[PDB]
Amino acid sequence: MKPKVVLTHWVHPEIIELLSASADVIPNTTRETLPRSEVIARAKDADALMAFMPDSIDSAFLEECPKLRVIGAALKGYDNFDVNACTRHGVWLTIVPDLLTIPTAELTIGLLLGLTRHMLEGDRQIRSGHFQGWRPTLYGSGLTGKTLGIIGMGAVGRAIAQRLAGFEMNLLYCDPIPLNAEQEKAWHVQRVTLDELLEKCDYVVPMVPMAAETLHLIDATALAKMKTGSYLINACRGSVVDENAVIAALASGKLAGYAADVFEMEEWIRADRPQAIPKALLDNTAQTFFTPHLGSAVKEVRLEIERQAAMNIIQALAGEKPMGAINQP
Amino acid sequence: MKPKVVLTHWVHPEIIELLSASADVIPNTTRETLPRSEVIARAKDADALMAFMPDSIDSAFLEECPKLRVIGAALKGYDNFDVNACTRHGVWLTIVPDLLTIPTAELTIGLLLGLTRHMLEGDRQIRSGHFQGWRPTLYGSGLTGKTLGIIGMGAVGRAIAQRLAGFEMNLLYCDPIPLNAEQEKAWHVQRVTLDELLEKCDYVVPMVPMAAETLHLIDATALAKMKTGSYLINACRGSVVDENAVIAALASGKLAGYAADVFEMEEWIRADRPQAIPKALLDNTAQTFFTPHLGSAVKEVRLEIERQAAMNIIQALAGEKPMGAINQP
Repeated sequence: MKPKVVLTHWVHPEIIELLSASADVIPNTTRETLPRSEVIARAKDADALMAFMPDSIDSAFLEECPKLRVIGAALKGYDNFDVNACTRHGVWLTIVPDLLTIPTAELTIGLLLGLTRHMLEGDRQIRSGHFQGWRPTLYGSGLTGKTLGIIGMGAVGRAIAQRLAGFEMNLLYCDPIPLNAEQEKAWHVQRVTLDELLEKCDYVVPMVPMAAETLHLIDATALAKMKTGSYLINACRGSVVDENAVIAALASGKLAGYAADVFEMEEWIRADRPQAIPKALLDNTAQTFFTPHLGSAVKEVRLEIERQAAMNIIQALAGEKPMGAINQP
Repeated sequence: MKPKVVLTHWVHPEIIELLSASADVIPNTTRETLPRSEVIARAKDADALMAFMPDSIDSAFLEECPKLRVIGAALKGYDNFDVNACTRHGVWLTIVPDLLTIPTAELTIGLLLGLTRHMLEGDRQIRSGHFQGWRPTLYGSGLTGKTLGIIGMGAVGRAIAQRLAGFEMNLLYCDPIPLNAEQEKAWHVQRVTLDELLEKCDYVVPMVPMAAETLHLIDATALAKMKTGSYLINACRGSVVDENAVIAALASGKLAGYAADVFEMEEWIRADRPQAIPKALLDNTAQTFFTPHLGSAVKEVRLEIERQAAMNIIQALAGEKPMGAINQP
């Protein structure tokens, strides 16, 4: 008699028990992404679905699941959902706002420090067993007195600026919408154009929203404008950086380093899409620092994201209007 | 011509050029520490020596260098030098000011972020070639809302608190001498006793000033007072942490992780000293993050340390009292 809820990815045990009171839960007991054909097979008979980044909810999917009443996305964005198809199928579509902002900002700063201070090579030198004390090796670039530019001053850009404000750097940003005077003073951040940003910075951090004019914002033309010996940190999205232009800039000496949490191969919304991370990047351990999309990979934050998606599902199944709904079926 | 200067370790080419105007320079072209016998072979007819952390200047060394007039240490301390033997042999011994504060504070925060966000294991997964997109793995621990305590509040601890002030944490500290009230308010850092710090902190950062080093400040008793699942970050000095006690606390689950830039095996002035970093720490890549004494490994600080040591040698060779002298020959 109970409705069934399918969760496409692993969630904390507490979240399953929370949903259990009002629904029969079909969980993913592994840490892997199930093939789409297996997700659809489990959801065919489901009244609710918790969706994650690798899910692509199109009309084809909805047509296979005629009982669906709510998709609770454990996500802030909904680029992978055909919203109006959900509406036409009578399916609530809900999202979770804002929770990824701060952990993404903290990770971006972690990537900056790990890359500029050669910390990965440093750890490999320790694990080798040959550490016998200080050596004149792995001299990096410090933060204080340097110029860092944030391209895009949305929620994550503001979180980064607030955190770097204590580091005695020269902080620049560009955005079509300026911060107010109170914010610029509190964080000591100076508005410039994008061309000025690229001209002046030792460190360039893109954090722009998704748009057509965002594709390869950092291309060969942009890298040519940047300071020789600068560093680029990308925890925004794979499509904002031309990874092949980065490879060329690392080889020529234009870039001293590239760090990334995100990769072009992730974009399943694109046709000119690579299938792996370029080998020239994977091989270049001296100049790169990578993480596998860990921007929100904080246990406490993931639990609260799953909790919000679960509450949205419970609310919708109870005939309420879900707190994170973006449509109205 | 004319006086000869031996540099025991590699220095930036501009330092070579600076010394060359008044001296014939015998550089270490490698990033390795020379064996003692080779240093003596170079210095036997040198007028000046630039010394670094791995050097050890005793009476026996000086007896083999009858022309030596000055040893310029590229170091803020002089533990490794028999100062009175220098004096007796007519040799100036000079040091440089402490310039390590800010890059050590920056590295400590990099260690904290790298450790808590599983960034090394993340990089290993990217380089494995098997990344296929976001997955519910490598969930770490966040900063915002958590409690971090700095044990000791000297120059480096103040630098850390200033930088963490923007991270929306609960910052605690303990020190026999309080910060002034404007700093406690500006950084939102609260003074507690050591026992209260250990009890309340998710993150513990020993950073005692030079005047207050305690052997094994963090030992089995301290770790038993800490929160289960806490993290410990040591960029202060090898001797302040009982590494065998840390190994046991990682094994029991008391500590979720340990990161360090310094190691007990470095203490060449203590007698109960080990020769290698313990194997159980080196093997534990899941729960540790290590760097090979990189606290001040930033080009700008290394360059300034070398410059001041060279200027001291230049002054002493010209018959002046060098600015960084610690003795009177």
